[PDB]
Amino acid sequence: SVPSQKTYQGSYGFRLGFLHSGTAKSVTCTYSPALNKLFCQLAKTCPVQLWVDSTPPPGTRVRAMAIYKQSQHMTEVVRRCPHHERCSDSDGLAPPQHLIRVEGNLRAEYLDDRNTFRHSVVVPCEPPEVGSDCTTIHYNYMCYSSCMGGMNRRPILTIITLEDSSGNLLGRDSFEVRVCACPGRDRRTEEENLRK
Ligand SMILES: CCCSc1cc(C(=O)O)c(O)c(I)c1-n1cccc1
Ligand SMILES: [Zn+2]
Repeated sequence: SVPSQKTYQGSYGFRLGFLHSGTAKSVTCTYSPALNKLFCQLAKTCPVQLWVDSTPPPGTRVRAMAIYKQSQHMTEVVRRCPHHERCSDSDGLAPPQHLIRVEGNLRAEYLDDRNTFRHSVVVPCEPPEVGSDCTTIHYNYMCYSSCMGGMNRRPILTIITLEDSSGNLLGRDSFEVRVCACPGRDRRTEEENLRK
């Protein structure tokens, strides 16, 4: 099967937000609204904002999962490549096979789905800190888009779901991801291609 990617704000008005990091050669993570695409370096912090119109109940959680964007690959589980799954870069919580990690949250849970074999990482929802209007999760992507035997140059989407305590769907958003050495240059190139 294939997870849904349909945007769904739901009862709480759930949606993502991204910082405006620019496209300088030194940028490590940058988001293109025109492409709905995040460009990031390997294993670097990717801040993703969560926004709601109203407060969800205690026990609500936020899950992240990657799928291949192209239909002919969408049934294949997105996983780390044969090199990176063996490079012993564990943080003590993420299984070495998982592409997406959450940084700096000891309550993150990593799921290997018993039926679909897909990987995901889920955290409890926490309200914004005093003085802030949104909550930020820091993700890391642990393989390059180009990794042979893994993503192998195939584009991926990240699907972010807001879920109740049973795992039922409350909201959904998504974005394409390219993990690459020079995200600023690649964002500029792809935005230019889109304009042309
Ligand atoms: C379940 C505990 C509360 S979760 C929550 C509350 C508020 C709020 O304003 O009260 C908010 O703005 C956000 I963004 C979140 N939130 C955190 C992750 C996803 C949504
Ligand atoms: Zn890899």
